[PDB]
Amino acid sequence: GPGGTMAAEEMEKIFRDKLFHLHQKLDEAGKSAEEIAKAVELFVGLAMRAFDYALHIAERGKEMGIPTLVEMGKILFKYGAKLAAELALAGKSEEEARAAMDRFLSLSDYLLERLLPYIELAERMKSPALQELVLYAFKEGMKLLAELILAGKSDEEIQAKLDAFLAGFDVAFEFTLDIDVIGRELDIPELVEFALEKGKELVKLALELARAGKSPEEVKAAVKARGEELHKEFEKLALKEYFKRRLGL
Amino acid sequence: GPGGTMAAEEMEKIFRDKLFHLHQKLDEAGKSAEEIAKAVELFVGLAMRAFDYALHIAERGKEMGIPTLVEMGKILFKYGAKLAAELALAGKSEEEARAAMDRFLSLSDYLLERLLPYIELAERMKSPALQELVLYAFKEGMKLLAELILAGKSDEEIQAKLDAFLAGFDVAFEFTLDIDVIGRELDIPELVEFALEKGKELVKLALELARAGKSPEEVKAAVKARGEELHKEFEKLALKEYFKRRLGL
Ligand SMILES: [Zn+2]
Ligand SMILES: [Zn+2]
Ligand SMILES: [Zn+2]
Ligand SMILES: [Zn+2]
Repeated sequence: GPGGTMAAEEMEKIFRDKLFHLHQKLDEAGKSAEEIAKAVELFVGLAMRAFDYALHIAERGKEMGIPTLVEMGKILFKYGAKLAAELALAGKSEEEARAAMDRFLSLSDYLLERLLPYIELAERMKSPALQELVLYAFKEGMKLLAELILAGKSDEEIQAKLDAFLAGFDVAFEFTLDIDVIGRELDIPELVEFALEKGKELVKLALELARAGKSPEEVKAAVKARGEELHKEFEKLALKEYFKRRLGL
Repeated sequence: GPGGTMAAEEMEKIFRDKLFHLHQKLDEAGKSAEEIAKAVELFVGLAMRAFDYALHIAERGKEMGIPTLVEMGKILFKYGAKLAAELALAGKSEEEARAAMDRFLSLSDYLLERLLPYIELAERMKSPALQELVLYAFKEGMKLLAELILAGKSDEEIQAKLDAFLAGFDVAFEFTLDIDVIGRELDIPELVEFALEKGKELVKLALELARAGKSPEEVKAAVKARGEELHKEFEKLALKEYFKRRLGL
């Protein structure tokens, strides 16, 4: 639109894109005109609520000193619009779609509350890598939450899976922070890149374990083992880069 | 004249115009004074009945919340006055002209009852394009009905033709609604204009097929094929407009 916010324009673009591709999918599926109209109106109804909630999150982030909350609200709206598109495409009635959207928003708030301290710690140390890791973890959690809500699961199983995912993310965050501090102090960008990449890998492993139904302890143990292997790789890379710098290479 | 209502003034103007041009046509044809007088009185007698019928229909529409019924009553009066003018020009006696006017009024009521649910559905979705489509369909139906009544056809062939025309109009309405919903939700007026234009084209095709004497199934099939072609054209236009909007063009 002509007059809006820097975060509202991106969400409007996402909404238009999702609406266009939802119409494309409905046309491909070969539905009647009234069914297409019902699906479009249902999608607009759900996406309006998702837009309101994400805009509230982004505004709350803008009021305080956390630029990460704006990006995380954008991620939330993207995945809420995605969930709304699948809800409209599946032919769910209005009541079930509204209930599913409410549960999705509540569980996204749960993940928000659990992830805020990591954002504060990352922004205290001025580490872009840690902020990117938190963004990636939120994105993966949103993916898992949307898939679980689509599959029709209870609010307790989803919370347990989120708890296991956060248990894994704690270890991933510790690994990334440990590598990134020494990478920034020694002035070697390769170490920071390695930290970010291997932290993303650890977050992916934690999410995959959480989806499989493992308890938080199992996720913690497996992520710790993978982090130990990646730490050996980091030791090798750090030695190589340090001796590249030391010899003038 | 003075006073009256908003809808009766336009009907009075139509009546005066038709009377004036009927007198011009009678003078051009070179008829005797008594023949001109009898044609004029016959036309006035038929047009008064048409005026009363259309005024009722318009009043019934105004009492409810359907502005479309007023416009369709005006359309009915216009074509009833046209039929009366042709009947007076042909020199038919009062009995045959009165019977023909009666049959025309009954068949216009038949078409009105068949078209009412589409008006209700269009008003429920608040779609000006669908209301315009219904108005156009009623206008074409009145044209065909006047032509058939002038041609001297029974009250069975006319009903069969009307059913075929309505069978085509169902597909035309579905196509127009399908395009119009997505055009309105994405806020692209070109899509709504395309919907209206191609729905009018489909209605014209359905009327042409009904005039030729085809069964409703053949009309349905042909209108469906033409709608598929127009749907491919709509897909092209929608992609072009969406990429114009997305790129800021
Ligand atoms: Zn709000
Ligand atoms: Zn370390
Ligand atoms: Zn009367
Ligand atoms: Zn379509």
